[PDB]
Amino acid sequence: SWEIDPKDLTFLKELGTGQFGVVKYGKWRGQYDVAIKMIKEGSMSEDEFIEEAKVMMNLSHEKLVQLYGVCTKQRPIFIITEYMANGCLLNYLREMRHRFQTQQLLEMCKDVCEAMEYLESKQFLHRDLAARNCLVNDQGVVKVSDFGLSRYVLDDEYTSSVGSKFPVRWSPPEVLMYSKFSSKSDIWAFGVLMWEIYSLGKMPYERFTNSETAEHIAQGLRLYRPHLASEKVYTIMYSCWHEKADERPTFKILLSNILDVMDEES
Ligand SMILES: Cc1c(NC(=O)c2cc3c(s2)CCCC3)cccc1-c1cn(C)c(=O)c(Nc2ccc([C@@H]3C(=O)N(C)CCN3C)cc2)n1
Repeated sequence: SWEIDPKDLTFLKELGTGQFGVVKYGKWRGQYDVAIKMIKEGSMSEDEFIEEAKVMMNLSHEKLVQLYGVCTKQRPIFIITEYMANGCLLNYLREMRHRFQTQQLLEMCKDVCEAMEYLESKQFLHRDLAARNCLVNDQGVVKVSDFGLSRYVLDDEYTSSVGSKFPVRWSPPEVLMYSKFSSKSDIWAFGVLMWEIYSLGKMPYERFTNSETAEHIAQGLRLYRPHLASEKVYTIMYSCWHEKADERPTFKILLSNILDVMDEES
């Protein structure tokens, strides 16, 4: 059930490169748009991923990027997914021509929060939630991408907490200090993602290094209010950054808060 025949794929366009190498746009059976991860040799724990892919095929939500299947008979292996025409959310936010209204920004947060609440309901962590790992479709709907795949990355610079590619600026103190990953580390990251959205893709803690960020957030320093965020919106993102993990909200609570602010500020 999980296995796509790669001969059914027509490759049409380069979409760029990620942690596992090249990603392409194409058609499945000459008709249906797909994206194809071509998994670079040595980049992935492949056997483990493949066993997990069986489970990930059951995860389905309108705001999650849909896994269609995998090609695992030949190397490089392929991950086939839903295609998102407007690319990654970070680059989308950075294009100032969009001149987003604040209601549109809050809708982007809601899109992500819905996906994350779904994943929360299935006891499934993202582990690398950030604007760079969200995608945007042709209707401007934001969807969460590459949830769970951090587990199969073989690159020590990505995996190590002091590595060059580790998401230090999206991580809570307990992740950076003790590697305590939980629903609440995703909550922290989501707060940072809200900040990214309202900051139109600025780097979190843009004047600090990763090392300086780690020490500052351990001392209780936080990100502060983006110009485009109302006090009510800022309260929601800030609530994700409680020092004590158990005092952070759930995604269900965040979703209710976002919906309330939509009713109050629209
Ligand atoms: C998800 C993705 C990545 N990222 C990854 O593969 C990984 C991230 C992580 C991994 S692997 C493991 C650990 C966790 C983090 C890289 C390149 C393209 C796409 C990608 C995928 N899909 C499913 C798309 O629909 C898509 N769309 C897209 C991309 C670019 C453009 C377009 C373009 O063609 N170029 C060349 C530049 C930007 N632009 C907007 C348009 C659509 N991109």
